[PDB]
Parts: sequence; C-alpha cells; structure tokens
Amino acid sequence: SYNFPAVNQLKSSKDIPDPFIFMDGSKVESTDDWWKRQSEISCMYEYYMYGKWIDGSDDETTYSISGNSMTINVKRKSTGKTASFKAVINLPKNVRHEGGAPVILGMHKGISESTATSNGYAVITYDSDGMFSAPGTAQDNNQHKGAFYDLYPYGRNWDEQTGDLMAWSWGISRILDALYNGAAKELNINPDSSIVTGVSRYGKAASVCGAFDTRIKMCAPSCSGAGGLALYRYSSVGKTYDFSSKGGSSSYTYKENEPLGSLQASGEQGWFNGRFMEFRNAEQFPMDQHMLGALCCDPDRYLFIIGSCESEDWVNAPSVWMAYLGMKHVWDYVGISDHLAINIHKSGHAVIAEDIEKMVQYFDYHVYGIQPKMNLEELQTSVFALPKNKDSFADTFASKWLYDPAFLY
Repeated sequence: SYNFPAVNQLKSSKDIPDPFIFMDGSKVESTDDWWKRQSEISCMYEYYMYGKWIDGSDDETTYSISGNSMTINVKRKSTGKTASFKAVINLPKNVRHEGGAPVILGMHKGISESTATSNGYAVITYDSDGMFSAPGTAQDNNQHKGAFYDLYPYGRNWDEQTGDLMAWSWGISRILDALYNGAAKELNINPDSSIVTGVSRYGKAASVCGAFDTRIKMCAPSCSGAGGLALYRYSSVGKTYDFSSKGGSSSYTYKENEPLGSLQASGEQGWFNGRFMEFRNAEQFPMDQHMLGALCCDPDRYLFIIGSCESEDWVNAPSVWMAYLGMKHVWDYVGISDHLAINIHKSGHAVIAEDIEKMVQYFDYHVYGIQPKMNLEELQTSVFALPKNKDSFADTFASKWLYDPAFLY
C-alpha cells in the first residue's frame, strides 16, 4: 500500500523509530503481524527514499556466455522493448558443494573474487569498476540513462521514478533470472545459494537489492554508510575509540560523517527518488536504517554486514553498528538471531579477503551444515561492544520499543 502522507506532513522525532509500530500507530503483536509490518516498511522505502521497485513481473530474461563474459538480454513483455547489459563470470576451479557452487552476485568487479573462487564459490559481477564505469543498467548520475531506464523510464509521478540503486538492484535480479533460466546449469552453480554484495554507493545498492529481491539467500552490503545501513540519526563525529584489539590505533577519533544534504547533492541524488529531495532533516524520516536491514529478516535468509574501523569516517561504521543493534530486536523476535551477522574489520573500503573467508564459513555452516573453523560468535559482536567503546546511546535508543528484552546486546 502507498497511501502515505506527504513529506511536509510528517512528524519529526529524534527517537529511533520502533520497527514494531505500524504507520497508523497499531502494534505488532505476533510474528504474523511482523510479516505485515515488514511489507509496509518495504512500501515506505519505495515511497520515501528509493523509488518504485520493479520486481520482474514484466521482464523476460535470456542470456549468452562467451568465455567469462555474460550478456543479459531483457524484454519488457507489455511494451515489447528490449535492453541488454554485461556481466563477468568467475568460476572456482573445484566445485565442492553438491548441487553446484554458491554464487556471489557483485555490483562491481574487485570484491576479492579470487578469495571466493579459491574457496569454491562462483562470483558473477556487473562489468563495472565501481567508479568510472557504472553497471550497464544505469549510469551513475541524476539523468537516469542505461539498460534499466530503456525499459522503465524515469517519469514525473512517484510510481514512475525508480532511483539508480534500484536500477542496479534490478540488473542483479535479471542475472539471477538468467541463472535460474539455464545459466546456472551451464556454469555448475546452485542458483538457490545466492549472495549479493557491493561496496560504498554499491553497498547501499546491495542493501536495497537484498531488501527487495527476497530470493537472494544472503545480503552482504559493505561499507554502505549514509542511505545504506547507517542510522541517519546517529553521529559518531568527535567520538574516540580503542581499535587496538583489531590492530588499529588505541585512540582513534572520528571526523565527519556524511550528512543528509550530501545524499541530496547532484552527485548522489540520482541514487534516490524525487520524494527523497523533500526531506530537510533526518528526524523527519518515518523509519531509520535498522528497518531497511530488517527487510532481509526471514527464516530462509541471512544478512551479513561489513564495515571498517579506520580511514573511512564518512561512512560511519559506528552508526551501522547501532543500526545492527536495532536489527537484533527484530531477528530475536522472529526467533532467528543467528541469521544476522556483522564483520567490522580494521580497514579497507572494500570487500577484503577476510570478509570473503568469513562469509564462506558462515554461509557453509547455515546453508550446508559444514562445521566452521572460526568461532562464528565473532560475527555476533564487534570492537564497538567493548565497554570502553560503548556509547550510553546503545543501551537507551530502543528503550521505548514494544520489544526491548534484556541481554540482546
């Protein structure tokens, strides 16, 4: 449903919104109520932030493979229009999972592909470097040009506006369609064992992709920052942390975090929808990004958050950590606490080798029953949980929520 108030009619609050309160003020009182609230949250994100999700109901996908180059061809059934875009295949030399290799679907090249393939996982990414060459589905700008927009033009009404993050997500869905439609058998991939990942602006994209294409088994957004998984309402500027347990500095003080106006600037607004430009303060959002993450909460799915302690203060890892703490309430309420994971590594604005290694051990355990070598409890905490690094905010932000049981964190 999209019968939502205009932005200028929204109440403002500094509190982190309760995921368990519906827009109309009614309460989640059962897990069945949660599934309904999750659907509402999904619609709210379309309406206020990312644009209309295009779910593939109108798309017919075919493909071709030449060496490691994959061409994805899409026809929009109602209009007859066609578009195409390119992806890159990386297969493991040895498949070790019955039913085919798991597949990491990447928003761009350069996500530690060789670590994945050495561990038996396939990787298919857009033929994009994550910077100068954007995915073929949409150029990285505010003019909305590319294979997605050739089929779904960016128009004047809100339902006609789908931002670049959703355009990039749509192409991942079409790659997955091609896999189910024959490509997975050709490549010795299990298309049900799917992961989506990407970094920075493409980490925002990966979060959106997992939230909206619920077929993808694990969502793994890296260093996604503002408009990704960071809380809009939590600032870490001027806070000091001890990162020595991770090999970092024993007294590291964060500089600036990205603020709302930076997301609304010409170089970033294309990622969002037109309605997003109406917001003036973070306190106006009828959500915060723990709720975007919670769109991936499901008994058959997993969310694996990646971020960094040092050298990327703008993407606000402490606020991503706070959002993760909020998400823990939802995953615990549904009874699947271990389906939520987080790796705050020392540094690297990237998906680095240890991220892949830990993703593989985690996914192998939950999806295949393979016992891990590592202690998976390490993915259920971070350096921000050390008492000396704790903000009192962590213990109070959820205190008004309907579900705030003791000892979640």
